Amino acid sequence: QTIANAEEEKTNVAAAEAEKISKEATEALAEALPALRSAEAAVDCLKKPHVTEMKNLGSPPAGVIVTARVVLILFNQGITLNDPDEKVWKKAVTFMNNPQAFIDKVKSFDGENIEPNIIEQSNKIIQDPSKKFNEKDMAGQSYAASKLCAWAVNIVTFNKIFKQVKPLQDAQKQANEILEEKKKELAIVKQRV
Repeated sequence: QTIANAEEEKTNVAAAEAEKISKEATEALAEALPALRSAEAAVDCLKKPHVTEMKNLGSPPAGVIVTARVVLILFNQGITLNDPDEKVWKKAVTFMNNPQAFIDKVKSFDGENIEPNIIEQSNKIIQDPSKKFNEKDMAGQSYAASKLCAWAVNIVTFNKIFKQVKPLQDAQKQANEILEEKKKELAIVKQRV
């Protein structure tokens, strides 16, 4: 009885520690949802107007044919950043040729992480100090653009966060499951004692 009592105490302490780790992980999880939600709220920035410009723009400003890269990139339409501008722009029109079509895609196309090759190429540009693309520095260029990129930036930050939350949720769920199992065991041995 005294051995089983000592065993029951050790399992009760281990369960209490697991429950504290579980609480810290749920707090980290609760920071990592505002994470997603913040970005998700900042994902509808792009609208049915701003695209129908880009279609009709026909001619090009310089910085808008950087927005037109990330765009193709994320949608995984190939060609990367090696091909010239002018031929990149004839690839960022064909999409928009139906505005309602496009906005349709953007809401759906979300997926979760989409593709881990792409996000490098898109991260490259954003992580380049040169060629602007902050989203303000865009505006000045061809306004619309400012919206398109703002989203495109807000998507990247999402992906980056949606790689933080996945691990954090996984670590949370494991810690929760162990804490519950340890508590049930602790309850049973306490009853036996």
